[PDB]
Amino acid sequence: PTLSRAAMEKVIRTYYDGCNEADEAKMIACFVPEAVHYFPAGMYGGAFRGAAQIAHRWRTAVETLGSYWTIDALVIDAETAEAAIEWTHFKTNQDKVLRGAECVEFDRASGLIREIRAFYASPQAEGIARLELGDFDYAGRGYRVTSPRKPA
Amino acid sequence: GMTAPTLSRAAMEKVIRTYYDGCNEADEAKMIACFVPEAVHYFPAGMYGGAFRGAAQIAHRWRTAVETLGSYWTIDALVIDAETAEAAIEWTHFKTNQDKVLRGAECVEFDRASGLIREIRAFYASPQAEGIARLELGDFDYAGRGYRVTSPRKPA
Ligand SMILES: [Cl-]
Ligand SMILES: [Cl-]
Ligand SMILES: [Cl-]
Ligand SMILES: [Cl-]
Repeated sequence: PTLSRAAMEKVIRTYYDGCNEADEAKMIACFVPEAVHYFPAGMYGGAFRGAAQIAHRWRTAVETLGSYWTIDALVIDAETAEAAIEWTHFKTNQDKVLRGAECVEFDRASGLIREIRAFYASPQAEGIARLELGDFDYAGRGYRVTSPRKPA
Repeated sequence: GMTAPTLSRAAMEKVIRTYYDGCNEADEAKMIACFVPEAVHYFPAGMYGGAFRGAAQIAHRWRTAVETLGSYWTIDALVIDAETAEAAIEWTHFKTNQDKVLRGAECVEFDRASGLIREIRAFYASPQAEGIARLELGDFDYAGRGYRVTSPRKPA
């Protein structure tokens, strides 16, 4: 089914408002129940599995870190039911700032978020052979895992 | 007055794919043709000494990467927004000759007046660097571009 750019924008903005408000019910309503949030490998212990887990993690972040998130850019593709968000995570209580971007997939039937894959404005970690999302099934999802180029 | 051109989704996709082709082909001319001359590529602070200023510089530096690292890039997801004339790309940078893989995502802005890329802002699937107060893009004028600089929870 069709999902408009405006409908996706509304879900995304409601979600980030829910984050900033530490309002779990509000956040949960923006996702299909089994939604998964992925992050760079070596973060949060791995993926957040389920809308309730995602919401609890963000509530905890606000309470512990004083987290506040801004939507700095929002790219929405109504043809593919996907979006990308450039964001800032202000860890207020620590006087720290983390910026990044994330890809968002919607479930067309419900018009809700089914997956988020986040990336950071953080330099490549030294000595790590594979810098990719933690717990993400790259091979099963059809991503290349080995370079197409013949090694020198 | 003026009317901002609406670029088609196909047009934006064509430029992006030509760009990535040019990257893999180490073809500076092909890459340069995908950008306005003054285009800037941003990266996480600490990477590549800062931003790449100008199409010719982006092209030269990726040509160097192919030659020295065996770099090969793939487009893993492509999100195109004809309302804003912007795109986002989930990508993989295979540093072939080092047997290393770096994945990430980037925001791409188009110049509507030419149909070419004016800016790329790239982010990585790399963990947060320890003890760095601000993890943000190198050389990017957050303040001047209207981005928040300090937490909205702090009175302003
Ligand atoms: Cl493969
Ligand atoms: Cl179109
Ligand atoms: Cl500010
Ligand atoms: Cl701050």
